Amino acid sequence: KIEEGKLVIWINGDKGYNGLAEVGKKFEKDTGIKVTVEHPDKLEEKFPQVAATGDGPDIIFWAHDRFGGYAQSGLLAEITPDKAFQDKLYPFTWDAVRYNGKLIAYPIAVEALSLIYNKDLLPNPPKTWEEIPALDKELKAKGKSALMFNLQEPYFTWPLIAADGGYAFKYGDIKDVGVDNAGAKAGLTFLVDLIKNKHMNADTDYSIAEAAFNKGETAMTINGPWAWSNIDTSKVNYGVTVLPTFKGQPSKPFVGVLSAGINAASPNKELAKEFLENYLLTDEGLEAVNKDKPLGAVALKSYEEELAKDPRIAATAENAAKGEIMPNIPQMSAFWYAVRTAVINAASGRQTVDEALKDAQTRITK
Ligand SMILES: OC[C@H]1O[C@H](O[C@H]2[C@H](O)[C@@H](O)[C@@H](O)O[C@@H]2CO)[C@H](O)[C@@H](O)[C@@H]1O
Ligand SMILES: [Zn+2]
Repeated sequence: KIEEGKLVIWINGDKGYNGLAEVGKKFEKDTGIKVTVEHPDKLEEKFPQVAATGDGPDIIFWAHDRFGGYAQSGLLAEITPDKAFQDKLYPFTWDAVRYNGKLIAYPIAVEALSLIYNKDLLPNPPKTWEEIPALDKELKAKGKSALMFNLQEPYFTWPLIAADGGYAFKYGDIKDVGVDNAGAKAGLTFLVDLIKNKHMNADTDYSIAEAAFNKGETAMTINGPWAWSNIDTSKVNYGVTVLPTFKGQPSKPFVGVLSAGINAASPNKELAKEFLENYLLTDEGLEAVNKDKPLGAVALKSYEEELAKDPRIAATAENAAKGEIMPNIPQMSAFWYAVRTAVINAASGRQTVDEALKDAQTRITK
């Protein structure tokens, strides 16, 4: 079971878990309460597994879309922030972590994907998806490829799929699923054509794409704020801008609010509330993590009005506006699992675009 008199936190491997472990150090120095940060694999799936038996971390971090499912399963404790405290964050951030009338988590940062490009290789990144193939051809003269990004996680391909009309649950309505409509078919087909014509490889994942771009072999990649620090290290002269358009329509990334929830079975809920409100959700707490791995547009009114002036952050916000905040309903997990399978199947050749999205639609509704 969950150890008392201590705090165990789970945050994803691509986040600043050191910047966090640091915030924990202060907490410990100030309370004698040790704080352990971990980033297990598939934690979004492992958490509900162990929390269901009363185990798991005291605090779990993840985009808000997975929390509705957790709250539904009674795995999250209700959080008690002062009306004053919840006045420090934007009303839209709180709505993200609100399920059936209850606030089930603490909003941390707003995440949206952006087009990241190499300024030296491409002083002027493309505005449309359509011109990328030609650009890839011309970049051969420099021994480079045009674009590389994670094709294994639907989160990354969804912006293109939803550009021409694809959608999950229309503004949260589970009876309205659009993963297999015309827009979705157009988007995915473009991606598969890019692969068939050798402009991209279906096997490209997060690691390969990040190395390819950071090692300066590819002129562009698609990723969130957490990827910037590593690029900074690479010394690549990069820029962050708006995602390309498809069929004239802007890419629509699914926007996620990194959030921290408290395990319903935790005997340390008091220590967790303290840590999160007075040690993390401050202007300095977020900074400590932001410096490790950028968070993006934070939920904290005070800090976001500070940032947002950052070019990269402003671009993040721009893309977020053209996209959509993610549902938080329990059904989101089935949606992702279905689209994940469909994108990999269509991209690998296992299935045609039509068959892939059809099956995805079925996995979701039937
Ligand atoms: O790909 C499906 C996946 O998308 C989102 O996960 C994001 C996460 O929100 C980001 O913070 C970052 O870590 O990249 C992840 C993609 O690998 C959804 O939040 C998640 O539920 C979904 O399974
Ligand atoms: Zn071509």
